[PDB]
Amino acid sequence: SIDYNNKKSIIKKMYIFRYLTDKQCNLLIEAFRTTRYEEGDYIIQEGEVGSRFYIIKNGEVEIVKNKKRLRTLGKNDYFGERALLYDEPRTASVISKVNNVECWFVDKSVFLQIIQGPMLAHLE
Repeated sequence: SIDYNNKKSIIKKMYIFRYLTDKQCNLLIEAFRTTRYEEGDYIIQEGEVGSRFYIIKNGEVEIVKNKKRLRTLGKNDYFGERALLYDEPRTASVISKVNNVECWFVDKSVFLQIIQGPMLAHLE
């Protein structure tokens, strides 16, 4: 309940999901799962092909390129959205800034199956 309503509230108001149907959105909310990181963990590694999208539940992360911090993201911020449409190398790294970081994430595998929904044929 609480975790569902939590990510529901965030997901539903996000720009990048504004075209989803309520049916799609519900599948999507249920598809997100929590993942935990400790201080200094690489959440995303620059140069790898991205396949996940992340929303910060607890904590902070930093976006890093060429060992330089580009910015800090905190609770309810999100990152990695291009991976949900494009198959391309990550342009930067994302590093867990503190212990006990928690993100909701979804893989493009799951997301695309959901976006595909309206293309699936009815019997009648």
